[PDB]
Amino acid sequence: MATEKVTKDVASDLAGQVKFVNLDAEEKRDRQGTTTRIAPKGGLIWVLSGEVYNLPPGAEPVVKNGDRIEAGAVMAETTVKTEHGGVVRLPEQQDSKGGREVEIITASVMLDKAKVLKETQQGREHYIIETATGQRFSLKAAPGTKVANGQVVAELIDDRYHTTTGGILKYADIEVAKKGKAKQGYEVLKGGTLLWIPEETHEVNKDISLLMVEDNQYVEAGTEVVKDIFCQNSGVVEVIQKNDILREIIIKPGELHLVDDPEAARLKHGTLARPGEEVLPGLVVDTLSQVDYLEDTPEGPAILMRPVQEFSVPDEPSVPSQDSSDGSGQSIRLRAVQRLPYKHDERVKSVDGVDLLRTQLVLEIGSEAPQLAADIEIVTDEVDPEAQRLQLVILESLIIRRDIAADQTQGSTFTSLLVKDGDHIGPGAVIARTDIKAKQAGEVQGIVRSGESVRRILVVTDSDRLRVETNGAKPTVKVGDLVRPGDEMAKGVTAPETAAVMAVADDHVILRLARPYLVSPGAVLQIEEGDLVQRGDNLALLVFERAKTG
Repeated sequence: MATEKVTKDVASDLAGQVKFVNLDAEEKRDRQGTTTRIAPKGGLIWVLSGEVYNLPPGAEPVVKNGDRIEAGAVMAETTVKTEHGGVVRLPEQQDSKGGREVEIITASVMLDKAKVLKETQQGREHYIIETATGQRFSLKAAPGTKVANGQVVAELIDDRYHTTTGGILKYADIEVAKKGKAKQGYEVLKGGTLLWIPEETHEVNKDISLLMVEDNQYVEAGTEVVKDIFCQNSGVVEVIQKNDILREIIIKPGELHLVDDPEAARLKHGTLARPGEEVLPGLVVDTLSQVDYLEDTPEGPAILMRPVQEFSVPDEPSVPSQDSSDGSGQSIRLRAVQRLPYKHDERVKSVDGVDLLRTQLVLEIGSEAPQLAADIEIVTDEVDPEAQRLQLVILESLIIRRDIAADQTQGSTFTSLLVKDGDHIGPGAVIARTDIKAKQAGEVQGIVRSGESVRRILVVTDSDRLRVETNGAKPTVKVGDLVRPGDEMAKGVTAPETAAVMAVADDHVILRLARPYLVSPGAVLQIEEGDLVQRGDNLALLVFERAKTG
């Protein structure tokens, strides 16, 4: 063949309601084409003029068909509800692209009896939480920051577990959770004592010729073991070299007791000699010490008594008093945990001091919280006294768009807030109601008669109605008729414009303005009988066969 399939669509030139008059509407189903609204014979689509209002998706109409409404009346209202009801907080006038924000604290915990201060000292300002016990915690989250579940909030400022240099760490009755060190070490589960044997380890790579000390030579703090390396502590210098170059030098504090045949001693190089024990005949141990067999030291073979210091570790750390307002499936807590960053027999190579027990407050949420949550932490003022307190809150932020001025397709809007800044709200409660104002006064027509699908409302105004005066005649037109220009509706009176007469009396006839649209056969209807359309809305699309050059 030699033709081409074309489509021209028929858009309405006015807002109104769609009426089929003598228009067969067919629903055609094909094997793959499926459903298609067609006008098999073609016809007329009438648009009864009216001001059509698109409603927001939550709108519930407050007007029924036939009501007469003044201009600016509320045609429908929408409601904003709260999922997971809690205590409402109303934020500032943050014109975030116009919308107002409302937050709902669904759960909260606050450290009562603990005061937050801002220690301008220590370089730059830091938040410090002081408890009634006197403990000071450095706050590790600046105000207004979101905090995930399990995150460390504050860290105890604690010099009881700070060492002088590196060394060797062993446990005694302490049971830790074998967690990956991804969380800064191992959590303490059962308490006990932790034993620390100092040794100052220096990583070096210069050749052995750059040594100013002999192996296992006891040295004082001020001396320089290497020309560029000064030691920080007094002790025995252990020199590790494997390739004619120094690998590391270790300074081992202790008490040197001279011996012949150190291996012959009774307590072995398995160390850990309790006070009062005889490592060697005539040698008794004063304080808890570790045996260190040394041969080829200056002054001959010896055994070094490494002094081990102990740190007592409680099963649970001291927990600050906290008041929890938990609700709605969410349980919030600040759990106090003790973390050991070092393993139970690890050699901690260091020159300067080391901290080996970190006490931390850890966020604990998610008893039944879906997808966990995030705690926004704030520094608020306590109700009774004049101090500052720390609080962590899970909130639900809802946004109310401000309002809209009237446009062609929608009326003006007026939002109204039903809740105050300190109210205890329940689940599903209404916090805001939005009114959709009318543009012009008129009579409401054609609400979607189904429920929750009320998307458009038509209102006929004095720009869609016309009263035509029949003076002496009786009108020759009936209430159902569609008049065209020039048509005799009554004796000596003709229709001024296309419309449908809505009321017929003896003195007057009232007609609703309408526009017809011709539809060629086989056109695809884009609209259903009774649908409310705006200007430019597609009513149908006509399918043409056109000459195609080629």
